Amino acid sequence: AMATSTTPTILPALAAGLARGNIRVVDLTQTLSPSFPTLQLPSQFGQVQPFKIERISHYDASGPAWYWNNFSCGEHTGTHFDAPAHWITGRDYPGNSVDTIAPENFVAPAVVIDASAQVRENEDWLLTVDFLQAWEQRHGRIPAGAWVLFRTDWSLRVGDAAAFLNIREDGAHTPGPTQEAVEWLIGERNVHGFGVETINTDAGQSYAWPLAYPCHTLMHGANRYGLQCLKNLDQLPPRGAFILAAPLKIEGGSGSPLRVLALVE
Amino acid sequence: TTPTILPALAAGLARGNIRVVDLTQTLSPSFPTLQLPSQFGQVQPFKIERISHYDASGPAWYWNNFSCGEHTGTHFDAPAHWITGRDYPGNSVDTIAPENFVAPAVVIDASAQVRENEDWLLTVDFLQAWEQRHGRIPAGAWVLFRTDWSLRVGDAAAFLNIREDGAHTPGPTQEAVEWLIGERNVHGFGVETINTDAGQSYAWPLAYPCHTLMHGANRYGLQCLKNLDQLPPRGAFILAAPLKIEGGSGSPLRVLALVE
Ligand SMILES: [Mn+2]
Ligand SMILES: [Mn+2]
Repeated sequence: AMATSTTPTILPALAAGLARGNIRVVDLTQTLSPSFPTLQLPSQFGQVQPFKIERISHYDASGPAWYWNNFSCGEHTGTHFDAPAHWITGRDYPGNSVDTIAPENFVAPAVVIDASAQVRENEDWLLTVDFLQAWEQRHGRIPAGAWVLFRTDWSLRVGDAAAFLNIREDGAHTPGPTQEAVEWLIGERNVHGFGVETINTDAGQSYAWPLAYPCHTLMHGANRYGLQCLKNLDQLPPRGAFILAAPLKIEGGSGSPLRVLALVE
Repeated sequence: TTPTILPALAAGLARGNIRVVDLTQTLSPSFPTLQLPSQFGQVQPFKIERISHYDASGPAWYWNNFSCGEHTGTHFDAPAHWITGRDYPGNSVDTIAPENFVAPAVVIDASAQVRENEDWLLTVDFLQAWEQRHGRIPAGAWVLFRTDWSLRVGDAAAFLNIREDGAHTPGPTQEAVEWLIGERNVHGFGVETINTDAGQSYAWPLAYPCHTLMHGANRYGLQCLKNLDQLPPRGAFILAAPLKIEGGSGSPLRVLALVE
């Protein structure tokens, strides 16, 4: 529902659409809580803090008319955003941290790739170029400047931290893209970024590939972005959704937790 | 079926017809921290520590840990934050209907007045005069109070502006708050200061009318905004989604504004 000029303004129409219910708002964010799975690296590396929250007052002696908390966590805690500075191949880009990235990049279209049935039968399942090209045969070309949201239904494991991280003696076993798929998405489709439901955009076992963690290496290496621990991807269409993903303005931040929202029309 | 608005929005952003404005202050240890009388619980200042920096602690990556409060820097005030809004359903940042995280805004410029009086008060007459000039304030819209107070951010003492008789920062009167809520049905109130209420309103017989009445009416607040000088009087669209902190009374957030 828009105006009657050849090239009108969109924001009035947008506001009215959201109010009417023509455009819905979907929450793709997990809840920040002390029970949320915390990533653990081998002991030789520095570790991220888990989410901790402590009450300051609760309408009581400490604060008779108000209630509020202090909290602590890591940049890469829960539903969060990966800036290019996070990886060594993206260290030297000008606007590569969450406080310097051009604000325009915090809003973008998205496509959703559903592989939940495949991951249900293989926790190490790999997203391939062949699979992506078959997707386009059904839903059309992946548009340049769009998020690629990898739906795996992995978010349903959030109640079980052991199941969510899914770690064995040889590391984490989680699904992810092949190097060729990452190269194709960047070079042939010029995507905005890569979004997952897991605690890693890369496949867990890709630490041992010739080029370790290809998604982190190549996406950040090409000044692109990442999203992690997304949920409710099953409520999104294959294409047409619009993502609101603005990270905290942390000085020199390599990433931050954020409230990821999807607009659906 | 066939969408019409969202493709136009994406296209407009890509072509440059629609601009994105960052209304957010940078989170850093040097940013002014809210301070209360010593008998009350205090909010933690923003601190940050490196985990690794492409070194032995993490050969190919860089990342930090950090700690702060829900009410640090540019942040979002939820109705559960105040005792009058504690009983509303969906009153915390994890339970508020997500539809409330996007809303239009009006921008009321009082920079000229505040520059001559640090304790300047937003009154009903000023708002009604504003409407005669820029139209009626629409229901469900943010009321963004421009004071250019954000320019004081480099000086913590000047930003908080506390003297022996409390803080001296601009804000609305009780009548103004009641009017905006009861007669216009606004979405919430947003300011460039660390307080949506006037600093001296702590001593008013009805202390902190904005916090008390706005949250008491299941409405919201934004603190420590900036770049309000780049927004039109009306027509701006605000993106303000708070962190999904479990039972959170608020959170820091990235506040954006779409302008065309
Ligand atoms: Mn991350
Ligand atoms: Mn606050």
